[PDB]
Amino acid sequence: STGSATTTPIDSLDDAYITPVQIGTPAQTLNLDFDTGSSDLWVFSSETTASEVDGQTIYTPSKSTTAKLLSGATWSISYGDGSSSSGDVYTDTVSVGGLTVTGQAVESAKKVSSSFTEDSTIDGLLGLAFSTLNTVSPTQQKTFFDNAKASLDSPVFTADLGYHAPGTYNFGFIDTTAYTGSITYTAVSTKQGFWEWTSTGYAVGSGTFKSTSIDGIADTGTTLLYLPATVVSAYWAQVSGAKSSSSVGGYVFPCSATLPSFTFGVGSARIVIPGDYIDFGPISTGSSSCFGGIQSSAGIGINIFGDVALKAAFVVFNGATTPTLGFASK
Ligand SMILES: C[C@@H](C(=O)O)N(C)C(=O)OCc1ccccc1
Ligand code: NA
Repeated sequence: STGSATTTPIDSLDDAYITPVQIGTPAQTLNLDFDTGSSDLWVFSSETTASEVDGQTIYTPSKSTTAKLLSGATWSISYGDGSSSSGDVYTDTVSVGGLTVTGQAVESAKKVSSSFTEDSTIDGLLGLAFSTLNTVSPTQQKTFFDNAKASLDSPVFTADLGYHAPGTYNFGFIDTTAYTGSITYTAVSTKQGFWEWTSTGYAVGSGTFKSTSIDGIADTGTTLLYLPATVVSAYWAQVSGAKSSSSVGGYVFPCSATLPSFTFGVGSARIVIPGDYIDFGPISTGSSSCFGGIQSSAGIGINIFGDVALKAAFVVFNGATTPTLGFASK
């Protein structure tokens, strides 16, 4: 089997991407944030505290003929940005882009933090990291990908995120029309439960490539590119008037600037992030200070190849017995 679903930016900045997901019988379609940096599939629901719901579509298990309470199971998750959610668990039928899993754990939120409530466009998360990170207790649950894997034509999924445009998540096949040149594959460590890999270095604009190992995660659920302070300083030093602000919490720069590209290494290959991808617009409405898309990973404890980096590539998440990542230009 295979599946193929379109993923759409939630706003004009590509702050996140949403993908429609069918849950239950008859189908209830929710727009979920596919997150390769976490391992829970959780939704706004009929159980979510009413004051914490503001415009999201909810899953109502009592209206699904295939929903079953997973008796005694609870979940609670905290993300890198400080946001959180928790609740109880149902099993139900879940379909993505025509690929169906029966018996998927659907984590129903009883509580969500303010950042979720305030984002009316995201109805929940679908985690695509390794199932070792799933938070369900006392019986840990599998991700949608892990439950689908054995049925897929090939044990893979691909992320093809758009810049200010829709893109695609495919399951079970690699669309050879969706990228240019060849795919370069690189080793993955599952020791922390992430799609963790080592980039071979970077370049700023038309500058020389610096060969250096950068260990980080491929995380579709993180907006920006978080790299070591040395690398980030070298990037922003090429933009006149750019500076790290604490008041803002990151590098800002003149909205009048033209940003340089940023290149990262995948083995001997190179992925180029155009400068425009690094512009996250005014810090506040009407400001002439703009927020940068490359930021320091200092204090976060890991480097994160978030959407800024991933959207410049066709990315293959290879869940074979020894997982790997692949990257192609597009
Ligand atoms: C041969 C290798 C390399 O860069 O040395 N290469 C081109 C390559 O794609 O390696 C992919 C891979 C990594 C880990 C386990 C299996 C496969
Ligand atoms: Na922000």
